[PDB]
Amino acid sequence: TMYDFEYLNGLSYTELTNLIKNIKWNQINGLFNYSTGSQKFFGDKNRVQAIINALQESGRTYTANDMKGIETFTEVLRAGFYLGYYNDGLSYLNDRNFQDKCIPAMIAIQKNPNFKLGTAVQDEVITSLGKLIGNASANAEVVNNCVPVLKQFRENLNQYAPDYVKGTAVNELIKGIEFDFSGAAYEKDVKTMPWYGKIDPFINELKALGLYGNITSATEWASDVGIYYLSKFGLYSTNRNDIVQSLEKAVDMYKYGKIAFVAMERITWDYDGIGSNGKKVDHDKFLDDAEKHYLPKTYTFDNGTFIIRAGDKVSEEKIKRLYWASREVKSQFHRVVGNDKALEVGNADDVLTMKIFNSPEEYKFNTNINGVSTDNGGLYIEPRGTFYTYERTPQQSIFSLEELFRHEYTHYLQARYLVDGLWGQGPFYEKNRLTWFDEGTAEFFAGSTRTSGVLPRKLILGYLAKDKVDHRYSLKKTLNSDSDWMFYNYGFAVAHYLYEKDMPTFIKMNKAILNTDVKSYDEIIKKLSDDANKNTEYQNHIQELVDKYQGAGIPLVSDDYLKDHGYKKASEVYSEISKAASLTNTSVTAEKSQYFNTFTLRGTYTGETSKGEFKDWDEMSKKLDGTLESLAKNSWSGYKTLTAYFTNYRVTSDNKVQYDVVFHGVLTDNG
Ligand SMILES: [Zn+2]
Repeated sequence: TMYDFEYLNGLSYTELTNLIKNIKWNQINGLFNYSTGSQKFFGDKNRVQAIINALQESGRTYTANDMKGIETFTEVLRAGFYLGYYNDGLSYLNDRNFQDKCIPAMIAIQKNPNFKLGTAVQDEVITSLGKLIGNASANAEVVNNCVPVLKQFRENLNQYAPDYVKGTAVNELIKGIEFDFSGAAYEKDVKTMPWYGKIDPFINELKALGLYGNITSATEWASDVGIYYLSKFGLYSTNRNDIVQSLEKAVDMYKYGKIAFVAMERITWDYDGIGSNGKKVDHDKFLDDAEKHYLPKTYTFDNGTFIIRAGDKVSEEKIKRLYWASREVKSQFHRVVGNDKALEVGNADDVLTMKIFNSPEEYKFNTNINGVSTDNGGLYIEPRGTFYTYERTPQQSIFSLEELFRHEYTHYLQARYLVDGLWGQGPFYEKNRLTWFDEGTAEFFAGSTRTSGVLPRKLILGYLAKDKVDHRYSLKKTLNSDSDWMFYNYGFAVAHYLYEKDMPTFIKMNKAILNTDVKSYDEIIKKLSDDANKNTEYQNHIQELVDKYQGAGIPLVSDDYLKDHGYKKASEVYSEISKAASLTNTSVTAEKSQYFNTFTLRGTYTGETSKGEFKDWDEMSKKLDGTLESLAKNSWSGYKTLTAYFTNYRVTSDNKVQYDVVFHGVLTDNG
């Protein structure tokens, strides 16, 4: 049955308390709602005093099987103070002096032999006590009587901590006592409190729990709680340095684990950053030492402009592969975008740092060290010109380290060579514009190859294999985002669609973004979205992409890249390349890397009379890719390392096609 609130007002306290004793809390209508009916109930100081006295007698008697309705009693009194906080009508409940009337009721539960945690009743009894203290008030004597529970919980930690019920019980108990105390001395001097200096046994009880040391995956949080609340309750111990010393030991115990960071946060936030010795601890040096631990190895490429700081367990082979993959993705990008001059002088992206943790587990600490999101596969922060990720097994993620490195590398390129101004800030963000584009063209460009342009990724086509009816975004629906997870895959679908079926629009888009021509880009999104035929054209493309899944591949860096190629005179490679790609006025720079040397060769290609920018682009591609493939037929193994692109399209006074052409490959001739 359900009991109403207007009813209870018309009862004796004797019948009311025995009624509350039998019922569960949820049966009462609008118990936390403020009404004209709930006012009269809590308005009677005698009514609530009865409920407390009933709780005190109920606390003196309760057993392992019999609740004695303590759960219900607590929640009712809790509802009172809740309403007494938000409403001027029940202001006497808000007063701390009246809340002290609950203390003998709490003590009754504590002095009862059934105060230990064991049965489902005893577990939720401690739960309801802690939840009450938060809303009511406690004193030193109430606090110190919790010690038999925390000692018991610590003594059988390995069994209890993994249990939700037993765990939550102890947590809520401490969480609640801290809650009351922290509000009780809100801006008052913490030494003026009646508990200050007497809480030693409870404060020392948190030490033992927090400094348990021999912890496992299932019990870390419990010791974590211990340390966090040791700091927060350590503000009520006369010996200040005793507490800080204990926190410092917690750092040293689990050095570079979760609790270590918590303990350090506790010293800087609660104790001003002054250690037990009396001098300021170096928070920055700790974070720096923490990073060096997880990222011990360093790999440097392109004259120290491409640095990978990686975990001790990520293969050198992978490092090398990731370097070469960046070159594959880069060249495709500059081809499509038609620019390779970085947009701004002396930015942080002048040197790209890539930090790769050993595992998702080890990746989580990145948030503590570098203060960036970790609820992701990877993350590029443009103002730092740094992007973070982790090595992964196939079972941890469907995307490999190279694949995600490639998606992220695209963002580096986008921010550097395409979108003028900082990433996320600028005209192209004042309104929602490039959300589909940034993620879309990223997944797309991650499909870069050496000689085949950009190719679909099997796993992305994998995603597209799902119910056709709705779900499949409209062209207009992709162009305009707040939506669901599939946005990256249909955003890609738009990018590939344009790349394969309508390159002019795709080039015009990129040029607009490059020239920061907001009115142009918007006109393009307009024409695409207002066109029903263009959507039908797009809807068909998705089907072709789905159809390609069977014989699709995952474009990755070839093993040929890793082969020891052998010496070839540097002059020979340049001449042979210059001749092959028909380049005039050529320069070349060389650059030292960790495992090898490399050359970037620039030049001007000038062909025959133009067929129009977009036919020209299409031909140039076929031309240049062919030059890369034919060069690879030469007996020098190092020709398979070549990547090439073309930028800055124009035509001469005689309509002859003109591009700037760039070549990049391995160099085995020294100096
Ligand atoms: Zn992305």
